[PDB]
Formats: sequence, structure tokens, C-alpha cells
Amino acid sequence: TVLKRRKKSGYGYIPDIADIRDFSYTPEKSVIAALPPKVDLTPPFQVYDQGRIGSCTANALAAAIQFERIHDKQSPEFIPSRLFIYYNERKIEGHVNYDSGAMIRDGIKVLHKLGVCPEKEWPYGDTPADPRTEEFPPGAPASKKPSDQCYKDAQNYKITEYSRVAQDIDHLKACLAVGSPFVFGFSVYNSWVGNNSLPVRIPLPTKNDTLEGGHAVLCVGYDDEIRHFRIRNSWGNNVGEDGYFWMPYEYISNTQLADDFWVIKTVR
Ligand SMILES: O=c1ccn([C@@H]2O[C@H](COP(=O)(O)OP(=O)(O)O)[C@@H](O)[C@H]2O)c(=O)[nH]1
Repeated sequence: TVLKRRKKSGYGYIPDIADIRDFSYTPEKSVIAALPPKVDLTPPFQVYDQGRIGSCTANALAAAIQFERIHDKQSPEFIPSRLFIYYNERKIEGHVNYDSGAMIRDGIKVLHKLGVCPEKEWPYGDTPADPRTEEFPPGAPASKKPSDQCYKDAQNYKITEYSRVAQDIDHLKACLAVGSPFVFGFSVYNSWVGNNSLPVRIPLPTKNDTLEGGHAVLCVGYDDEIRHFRIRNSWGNNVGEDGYFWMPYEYISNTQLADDFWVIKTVR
């Protein structure tokens, strides 16, 4: 029998260990009472492509940081270094020499305590783990320690706070309604990704489908007209609608399908 290695290339989310100290995102009751039918925060910067490594948490969080800098009127615009996030996440949990994936909460810890440098200073390279050893080969950009200069510059971009959003459709909508995207993790089934069919609308999984892996994305909107949330994926702009997809309300609100909804902020 060969046990199947759980796929990390293109994925990378590991469910968070719970911490009762986790801050709660508390939407204003006035906002919840008066949710609009449709929110579309899609930003102007195009999707990234995480390629063949398990960096989805860093891709989702890079985008939350890029998005917030726009809204906070911060300049210049840069793509945050995804490998800087991913390398430091694997100092906490996993290992920098393996494509282990990461918990969202640990990517958030990196942003809070270390920050993130611009991707130009620590550029992306998706050389994957060697399939025989399942270790990054020598020279793989993902296993390289960022330079001392990268760590110093990253300090200029720390977040100040982060909180969990309740897995409740009105709380997810209220978050987006006030103009805040959130990152979350979900299970991926062959009914969406099988044969790279990748429909724009993600089908609701059934017990006939197969679990393929754990993914994490930035959510940027919702539409009551079709009862889907809009997700920014990290698989390039030649899939979905320029890299974006629609996730059904019944998918995102299922505790057996999605979890680990987080908002980040940088205050002043
Ligand atoms: O904005 C924040 C700051 C901290 N925490 C929570 O508080 C815990 C400890 O965070 P802190 O930064 O105080 O920990 P330290 O690493 O400095 O001991 C974290 O694990 C989270 O549960 C949080 O949820 N949001």
C-alpha cells in the first residue's frame, strides 16, 4: 500500500491550533442590521500565482497587506514578499527545508512581530520540493533565509492587530460591508479542481467527492443575487475570472468545509 502524501503544491493551509486569547472581530450591530445586497472590494492589483509550492497562506496574507496599504493611502504600492512570510511561518510550525504549508495564525504572527519586506527585495521562486525526497532541493528560493536587510525593512510594515471573524454569514458580510477583506482556509474537493476543470462557481461538495487538500484565500465580496462570496485565488489569471472565483454561501458557512476566518489591521 502506498499512503498518499497530502498535496501541498498549489495549496498549503493547515488548520490553526486554537488559542482562547484570539481576539474577536465584533461588527457594529448597526452594520449587521443593514447589510447591502452586494459588496465588491476586488482591488486593482492582479492575482498572484503561487505556483508549485504550499504558500497559499502567504499569498492570501500578502494580498490582505497590499489591499490595506491602498485603503490606508500608503505608498508606494508593492507586492509584499510571499516567501518572506512563508519562510518565517515554517520557523514556527513545519520546517523551512520542506513544503509543509502553514497555519494562517502563524502567517499573521509573522506579520505582527516581523512585518514583511517588498517582494522585489525577496523575490518569489516556486521551485518545488523534490518528489523523491519531498525536501526542497539545494538553492530552492523557498528554503533560503531572507537577508538581514530584508528583516530590517520588513519591520516597517508590521500589522498592529488581528481578530477572528465568526463563521456566520452576516458577520462575514458585515466585515466586507465596512470595506475589510478577510482570509480564511477551506477544504478543496475534486468536484472543483478535478482535471483542472476549475469552474468559476465552486460546487458544493458531496460525500461522493474526494478531499484534495487545504487552501487559503482572501475573500473580497459577496452577491445575494447568486448567494456566493467572491474569492481572490493565487493560481494566476488564466483560471476562474481573472483569477477570481465564487464560493456558495452554504460552502463558506459550513464548519466542516471552511474555518480560520481572520482580519488584519495596521493602525497609525
Ligand atoms: O492583535 C492580536 C494580538 C494578539 N492576539 C492573541 O493573543 C495571543 C498572544 O499574543 P501576543 O502578541 O501578546 O503574544 P506574544 O507572542 O508576545 O507572547 C495570540 O496568540 C492571539 O491569541 C490576537 O488575537 N490578536
